[PDB]
Amino acid sequence: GSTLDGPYQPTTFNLPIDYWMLIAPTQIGRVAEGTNTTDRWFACVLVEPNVQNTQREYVLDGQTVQLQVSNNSSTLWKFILFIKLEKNGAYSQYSTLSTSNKLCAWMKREGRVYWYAGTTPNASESYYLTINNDNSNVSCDAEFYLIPRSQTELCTQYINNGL
Ligand code: NA
Repeated sequence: GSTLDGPYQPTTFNLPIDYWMLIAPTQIGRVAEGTNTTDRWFACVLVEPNVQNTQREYVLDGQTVQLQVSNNSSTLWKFILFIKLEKNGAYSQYSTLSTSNKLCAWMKREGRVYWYAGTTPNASESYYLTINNDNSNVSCDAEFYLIPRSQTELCTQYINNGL
C-alpha cells in the first residue's frame, strides 16, 4: 500500500508551509477550518451524494451559521470551500471538490492556501485564496496526513484514486 505521514488525530496547529494537509473525514459536515486572524476565515464542509438545494447549519469560527448547499451527483461526495473576509462577516462559497474518495487537501505556500478542486479522478490544485500569514492555524475535525511538496504528485494520486 501507499505510505503517508499520518494519520494524525484531529487537532489545531500551525500547519507548516509547503505541506499538503490531506484530510480524511468519516462524517459529513464541518471538516476543517483555518484563519489568518485578520481577513480570512476559511472552512471546508462535506456533503453526501444526492442532496437537493437546502440550508444546513455549521459551526464556523465558533458561530452557528446557515449555508446553502447542494450535491446533484448520485454517486460523488462534495467538499465545499467557504470563506469569510472579516470577523463579523458572512461566508461565501469559493470552490468545490466532487469526489469518489472523500479526501480533500490544502497547502500553505506563497502567501496562499492552495486547494484541490474539480471532479475526481481529475481534481487538481487549481484554486487558491490569499492569506499572507505563514503562521495561520488550521483546526481539523478529521484525521489527516501531511505530504511534502516534493510528493505533490502523490497527493494528486491520493485525492483522485484514494490512498
Ligand atoms: Na449541486
